[PDB]
Parts: sequence; structure tokens; C-alpha cells
Amino acid sequence: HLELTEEQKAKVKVHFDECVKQEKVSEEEATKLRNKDYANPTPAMKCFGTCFFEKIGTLKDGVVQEAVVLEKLSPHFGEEKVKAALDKCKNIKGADRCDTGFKIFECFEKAKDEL
Ligand SMILES: CCCCCCCCCCCCCCCC(=O)O
Ligand SMILES: CCCCCCCCCCCCCCCC(=O)O
Repeated sequence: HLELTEEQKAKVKVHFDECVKQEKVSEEEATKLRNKDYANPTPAMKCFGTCFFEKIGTLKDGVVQEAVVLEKLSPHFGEEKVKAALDKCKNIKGADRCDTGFKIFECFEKAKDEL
């Protein structure tokens, strides 16, 4: 799995804070998110995740930004493996913006598991 650099860790925190504010995440929800308590997310947690993927440049208007995903994931996971996950996940649509982002994320997590 990803071993984030110190630069990436700092960016994660910046975008975390941006998305807690933008998606009106409660204090309790924010603490779940910070602790990676992602099971059965609430609606605002799904919006947080969608926001996060937007802010890191990987998702826009429900569309996966493939070059950015590859830039970020290929070095660790393998280019062909990431292209295969893109092929399988990038067209997923959910019930609304936030559910779409959540479902795409879940698909990528499944792809990671299948490694
Ligand atoms: C074929 C490979 C697919 C891999 C999919 C990996 C998805 C990575 C999602 C990571 C989100 C960012 C986590 C930040 C962790 C932290 O520093 O607190
Ligand atoms: C909508 C889901 C997309 C999932 C695949 C996206 C893979 C990128 C995961 C990168 C997580 C780490 C982010 C580091 C901080 C940063 O890039 O700003």
C-alpha cells in the first residue's frame, strides 16, 4: 500500500480540513474520518470523501481524472494494474454526487483488495 511522503501527509491534512468545512461534516463524523472509520458512512461522510477526491484532482463532476490517478497510484501499484482498476471503476454512478464518489472509491478499494 501507499507509504505517503511527508509532503503528501501535509496535503492530506490540508484537504481534510477543506472538505470538513465544505461538506459541513459534524465533529463526530470528522473524528470517524480521521480514524479511518469508514464502514457504513453517513451521507456527509460520503460527501467528505467525494470532496477529498475532488480536491486532490482525481474526480471532477463524477468523472475520474485518469492522468492524476495514474500519476498518484502507478509508482506503487503498477501502471497496468492502475489502468485495469480505472477500466473497471471509472464509469460507476450512484444516486447523487456524493454517493457516486463513494461508489467509485469502493470500487477502487475492491481493486486494491484483488491485488
Ligand atoms: C490498483 C490500485 C488501486 C489502489 C486504490 C488506493 C486508494 C487510495 C485512497 C487513499 C486515500 C488517502 C488516505 C490518506 C491517509 C492519511 O495519510 O491519513
Ligand atoms: C473517486 C475515488 C478515486 C480513487 C483513486 C484515487 C487515487 C489517489 C489516492 C491518493 C491518496 C493520497 C493523497 C495524497 C495527498 C494529495 O495528493 O494531495
